[PDB]
Amino acid sequence: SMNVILSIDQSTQSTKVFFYDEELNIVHSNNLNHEQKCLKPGWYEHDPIEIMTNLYNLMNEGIKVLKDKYTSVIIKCIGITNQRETVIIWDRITGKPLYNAIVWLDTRVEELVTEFSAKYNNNDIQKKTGTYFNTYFSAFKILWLIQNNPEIKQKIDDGTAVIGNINTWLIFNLTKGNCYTDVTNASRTLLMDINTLQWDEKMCKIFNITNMSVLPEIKSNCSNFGLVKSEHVPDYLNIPITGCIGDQQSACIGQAIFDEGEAKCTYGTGVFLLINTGEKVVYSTCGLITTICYKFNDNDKPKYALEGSIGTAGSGVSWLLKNKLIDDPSEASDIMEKCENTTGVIFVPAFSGLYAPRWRSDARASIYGMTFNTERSHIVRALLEGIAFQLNEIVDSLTSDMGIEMLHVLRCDGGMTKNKPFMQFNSDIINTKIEVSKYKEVTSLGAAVLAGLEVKIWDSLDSVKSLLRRSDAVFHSKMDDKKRKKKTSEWNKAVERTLIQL
Amino acid sequence: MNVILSIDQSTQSTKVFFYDEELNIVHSNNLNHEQKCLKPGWYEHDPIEIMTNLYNLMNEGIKVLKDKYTSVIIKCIGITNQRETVIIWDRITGKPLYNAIVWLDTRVEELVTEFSAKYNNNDIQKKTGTYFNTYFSAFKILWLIQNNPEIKQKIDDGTAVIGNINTWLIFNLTKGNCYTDVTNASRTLLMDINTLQWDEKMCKIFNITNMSVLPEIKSNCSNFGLVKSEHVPDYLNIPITGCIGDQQSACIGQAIFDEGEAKCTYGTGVFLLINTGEKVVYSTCGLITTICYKFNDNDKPKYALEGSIGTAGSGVSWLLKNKLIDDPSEASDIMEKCENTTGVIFVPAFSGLYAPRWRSDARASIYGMTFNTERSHIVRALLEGIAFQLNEIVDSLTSDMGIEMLHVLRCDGGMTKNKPFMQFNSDIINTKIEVSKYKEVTSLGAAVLAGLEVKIWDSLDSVKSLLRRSDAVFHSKMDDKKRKKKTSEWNKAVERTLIQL
Repeated sequence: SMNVILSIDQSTQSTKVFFYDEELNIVHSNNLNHEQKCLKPGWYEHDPIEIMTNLYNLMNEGIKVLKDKYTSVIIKCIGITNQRETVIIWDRITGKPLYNAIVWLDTRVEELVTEFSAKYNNNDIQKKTGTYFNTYFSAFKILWLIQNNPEIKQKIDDGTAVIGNINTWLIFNLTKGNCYTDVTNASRTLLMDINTLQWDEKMCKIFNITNMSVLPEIKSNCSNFGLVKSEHVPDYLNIPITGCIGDQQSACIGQAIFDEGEAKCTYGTGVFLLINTGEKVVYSTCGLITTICYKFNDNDKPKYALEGSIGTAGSGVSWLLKNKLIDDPSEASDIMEKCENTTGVIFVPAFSGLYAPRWRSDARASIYGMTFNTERSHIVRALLEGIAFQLNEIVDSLTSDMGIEMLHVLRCDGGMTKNKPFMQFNSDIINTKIEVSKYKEVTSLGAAVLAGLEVKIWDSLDSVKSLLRRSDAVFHSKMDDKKRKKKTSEWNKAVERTLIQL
Repeated sequence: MNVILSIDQSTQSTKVFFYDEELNIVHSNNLNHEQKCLKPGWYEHDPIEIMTNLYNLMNEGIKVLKDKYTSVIIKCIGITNQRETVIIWDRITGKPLYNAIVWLDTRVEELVTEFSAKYNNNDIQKKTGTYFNTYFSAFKILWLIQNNPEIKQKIDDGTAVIGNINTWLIFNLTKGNCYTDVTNASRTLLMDINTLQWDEKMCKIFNITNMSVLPEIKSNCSNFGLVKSEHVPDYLNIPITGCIGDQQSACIGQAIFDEGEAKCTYGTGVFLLINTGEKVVYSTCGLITTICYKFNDNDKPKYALEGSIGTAGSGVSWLLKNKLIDDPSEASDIMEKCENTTGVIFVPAFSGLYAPRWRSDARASIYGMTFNTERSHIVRALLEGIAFQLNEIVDSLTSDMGIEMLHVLRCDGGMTKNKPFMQFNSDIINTKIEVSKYKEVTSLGAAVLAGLEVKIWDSLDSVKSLLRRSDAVFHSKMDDKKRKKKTSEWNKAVERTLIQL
């Protein structure tokens, strides 16, 4: 008889389910991809019903498998984590989406952001929310929906719509109607006051959200999110949803970066570096976003973070695969062993613009330096190198904002962290010691932690921390400052070529 | 069955055509050879592979004809070839001292920069018809001299032969004749464009200390020798009677004989030539002054201005190698199905930019991609890039010729069958395009030269009617505002590619 924690990670490219035992070993896991719809230049959508169907199927297969291995199974609780910013507006009473999800990676609102940015003081927006206007957060997507679909406008006005991130969507469906979010996801909307942790009336007005009742209640990360009641997942009847957090913040909890100054970097569909700033709100002057790291309980002061976001990483590799430049993602290590340099090819991976720290939504993905000798392999390597170069820019902003000369370690996680030549190149270019987590799925691990803590599986966070801090690999820089400066100059000139106004 | 053998030793393959005396193709076949691109900038061919392929093609074709006809007589052989590509070999043994270094090779970029600084570039243009560049033979010869002491020593002692592909073919087929023709000699950077002789000052600049290693320059219709190679026994004592570089051959095959007439061939590269009559025209807009043809020794040559584009078919081949297209065949459907490029621009500068900008520092670059971009958009961008480059050349040509517009551009090549591609071309270059009826006008040109030399026909005037036949005309369907926009978008991309940072 087996107690387990279900951790759902509804990620950008796929939905993942993880069943953890109470020693935080994975006893079953699986995933299903869902369509990445890119209809037009800059558009990026998901089908919200496809996501739910995939979720239900994965939950049902998982309990079946477990009930096959074990004598009885007890699901103690459910934690939810998710791709952030992605937004769905749906009908409250029926649950019917009024439009597809518009994903974080969508950039159709470039024109709107240019328009609004000229009308508002960017420092005032940043003080309120933690960010300048951008194409990335939910708010301009919501605005676009309201401007382009009068049904949406009408139903926000009359309070018959719900505006939600993916976490809100999942909980609403599982619970048959609860409307909740958590402070980490709310901080990704451009609608929350970053200091007070409440929906901000002024921001709502800017974005034409005329009836704030359509917004879900903002909860702490460990909370009573409700009981599963969906008839699609009958074995899960009355199992409580007890933790909820945005994916990249989830990875902070899974990496145990709980002390001020500790930093992690997750390599996934995008790459996301967060540093814990303790209870102090730190506002960047270098292109980083101020966000909520976590707030476990209602009476806790939140821990804050500075975040550097990169949009093209795994999403780039996926693009390469679709367009036949790579036969399979698994090859990327072998490609980097065999292909020792790119023969000066540079790939500025800007398919959805540049995010942190330059924030140029007018950037597009660009390849430079090719000759007849250039092969697929070199193009693939150059895209991977471009991840590292972008991360280096982020690290430079972070050290400036933090008033430090270096990070002592960067804790890293993700599939790509198993690719030794890639991680070595990252360590070389960012000039930072990198410690790779033992767990790669640290996102799902953080959600299982929060859910378990909420139902007292363990007494305290302190009983799980030594477990969490485990590492299996370390990288140090092996690259000369001469060589590094030369490579970073090459990158910098290719970014200039990509950005110059002509 | 009396036939003319026309050999087209092209960049990517070797083709043989047997023509009857009415210029009908009775048999043809081809074989590819390796495009060796070992390092960035490097582009080589195996000279022995080319010869082996040609002998197999010749032997198979005469087997086919003698299976089909009761008696076969090969009246004569014409040779045409990829230009600029150079091979240095031992005179006695015929052994190559190094691979062919192809016209597309750009390893000499640093030397060209050095020499362009040291010498007066207008003087080089006045002498030879071109500025220093990575394209013509001479820098490649100089690189071999500087990097291979055996080549240096065999030039100095007069035991090597320095030859373009025509010279190489004729040397092997004849067991030793060392000949070139006027058109190929003009592609070396070593010939005086006015006197049509090897220039001692040029040879000095390129460290060619002994001019005896260079072949005799002949007219295009000439006695190039009799076939003697034991590898092609059935061809024993058949005369080789025409020889011309490929792009010039396409001039003959398109009947571009009058002053101001122009053609454009689409192949591995794209090459526009305009006949300037007996006048030598020096460009101020990046075009090269070349010889169009000189049939007999007595004739004043006909000159041309030429705009050369490196990445065309060579670009398609790269796309194919890198899995961005599954077969070349698909370009048309790609362009039908793909009505625009998602705003993507591909500056196809794998070996730098050739005419009219002549920037050896340029590299192939792709701009404007989003997650919506697909292979097909990138393919179509490369193809659009051909047309944008052609437009720049047409602009240079109308300036140099002192005209407002070309009346018509006669086009040939496999790409010219692709209606959406040709229509894009005609839109962007804003020039009427007339497509030749004949698909291998390069080989036709050599067949005409070879057969004229052995007097198969009364005159060139008898064959001209057949040569002029066209089957399609394109005119621009694009409005000036949309043309100006697109050309502005290309120009900004090129500027991004070229800005010195």
